[PDB]
Amino acid sequence: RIPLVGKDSIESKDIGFTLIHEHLRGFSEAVRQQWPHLYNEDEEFRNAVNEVKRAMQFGVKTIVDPTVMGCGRDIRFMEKVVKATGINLVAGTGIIIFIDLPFYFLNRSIDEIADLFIHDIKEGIQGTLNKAGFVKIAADEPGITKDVEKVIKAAAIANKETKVPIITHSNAHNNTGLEQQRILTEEGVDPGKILIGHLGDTDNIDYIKKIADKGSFIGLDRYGVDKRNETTLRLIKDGYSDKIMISHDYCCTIDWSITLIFEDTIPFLKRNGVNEEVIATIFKENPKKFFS
Amino acid sequence: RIPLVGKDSIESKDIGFTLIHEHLRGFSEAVRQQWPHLYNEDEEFRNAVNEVKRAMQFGVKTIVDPTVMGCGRDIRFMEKVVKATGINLVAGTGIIIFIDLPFYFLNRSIDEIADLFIHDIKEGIQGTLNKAGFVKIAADEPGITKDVEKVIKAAAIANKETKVPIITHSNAHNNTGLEQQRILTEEGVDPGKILIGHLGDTDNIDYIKKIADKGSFIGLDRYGVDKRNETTLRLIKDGYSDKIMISHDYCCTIDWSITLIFEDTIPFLKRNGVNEEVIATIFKENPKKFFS
Ligand SMILES: [Co+2]
Ligand SMILES: [Co+2]
Ligand SMILES: [Fe+3]
Ligand SMILES: [Fe+3]
Repeated sequence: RIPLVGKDSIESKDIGFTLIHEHLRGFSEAVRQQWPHLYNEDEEFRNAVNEVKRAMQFGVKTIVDPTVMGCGRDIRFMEKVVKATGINLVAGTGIIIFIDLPFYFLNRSIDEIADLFIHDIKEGIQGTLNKAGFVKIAADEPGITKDVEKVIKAAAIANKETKVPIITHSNAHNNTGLEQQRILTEEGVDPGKILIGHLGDTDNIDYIKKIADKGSFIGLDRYGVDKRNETTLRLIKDGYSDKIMISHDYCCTIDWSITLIFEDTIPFLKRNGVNEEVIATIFKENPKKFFS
Repeated sequence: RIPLVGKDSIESKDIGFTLIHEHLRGFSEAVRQQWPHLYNEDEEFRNAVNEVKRAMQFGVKTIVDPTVMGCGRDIRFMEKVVKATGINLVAGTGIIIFIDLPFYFLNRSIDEIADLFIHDIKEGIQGTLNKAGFVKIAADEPGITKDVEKVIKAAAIANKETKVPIITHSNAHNNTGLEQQRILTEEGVDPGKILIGHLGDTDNIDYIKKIADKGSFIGLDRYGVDKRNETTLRLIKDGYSDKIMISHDYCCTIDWSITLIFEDTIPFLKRNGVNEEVIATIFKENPKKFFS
């Protein structure tokens, strides 16, 4: 019941070891359209294929790629990467903005925004039959602006209609993650269908625990570390493994490796007493629940 | 010495009757990339061809199209319109933003922004040999923000290196047009190489005259009218014809006709005592000077 790029859909129970937040490529759509001389698609493709192959060599079965509007989602690029690797790849829909929406959205309703996400979930992405399996939204240093709130409310409509989960970008040093969770739950989204991202950027463990205690997954998803690993280990030590999702990604708005989790983070956890049942919770059971 | 889409360049003295600010098409790059189902390129092409043909039937020889980053500039679409009509079309470079730049520009210098404009002027647009003949920039209700100022300063660098003129979008109800003119002239741009646009939206004639008196062209370029025609006529009556540029465009950020000037504005002017020497000043001599 999870759509996959270039493949038939799969049951959530079969997702296996999952990297929940990794971008194959990211760019600003208007800059790439206007100044293509700044970009090399062939290098981007080779890098993405190599990274996915490296992840598969460490046992990754599924990658969730939350590149959406604002970060250059390209479903045809994603399909080429799948053809070259055989990875299960989950694409999403959504909008990443920090202040205002593009000019297109002037005088358009929240429902019209939600209809875009629902189109991608139910019909397909960018004129293909590859469907979106989650909604991605953001807020950062400017906080919850008028347009940021519109996108959050549209994500809630899409989740209520289609049941796909919601992944967020937040700024770990303000309350944007807590606000995203509150607005979405007030609109009727199940808290366990939300992943509040980019929380590994803060050592304020009480803030992180507050979000998890309210029922949502917490994205310790900036790996690339000790303070992050310390915070991660402390959160694990304190019993929060069933809310933790771990990734590297580095933010797609930035126009390190996808296996640094295997070379740095997981070893560090293991040598500090984290057993293999916790690793399986974080990388298999938590994504299965999120997508269930 | 003016580059033309799909043609050899022309001397500025041969530009003839010119429409200084008309968009063949406009859209938000990220929305079109992400949701192509919202758009019909074949309808857009038919509309653009018909509009250009209608303009040519009224004697227009050259159209300046200030669609740039933020409004969906597409040099290959423009070339198809030229092939279908034979119009002289001047394309530009630049960036239209009201608050912040796309994520690409985080931690990038003004010089790097200017290098993009200079690339389009000296090398070509979007991988073609069609070159940009002017720079287009904007500011609106948020005023001169940090990123808006960066783009203005980059435009000044591009003009100083290449001598192409600068067209602006401004908000007629604040001082953004006056501020654009001041910042550009402080950076060494000749005032007569600047067109401050969207001033037809205000009846504050003293503000408009202040900009013209400082040496820049004033864009009475929102046609589509009486109050605009009244303001235009009053400005003509007061001796400002040699600073007036007239167009319709309607702003490209809006994702009426290009001949409404011939069906409404020019007739109205003529029947109110405006002779044919003024019409020639506004539509032939002023563009020739601007591009000289
Ligand atoms: Co992010
Ligand atoms: Co405008
Ligand atoms: Fe990300
Ligand atoms: Fe315009």
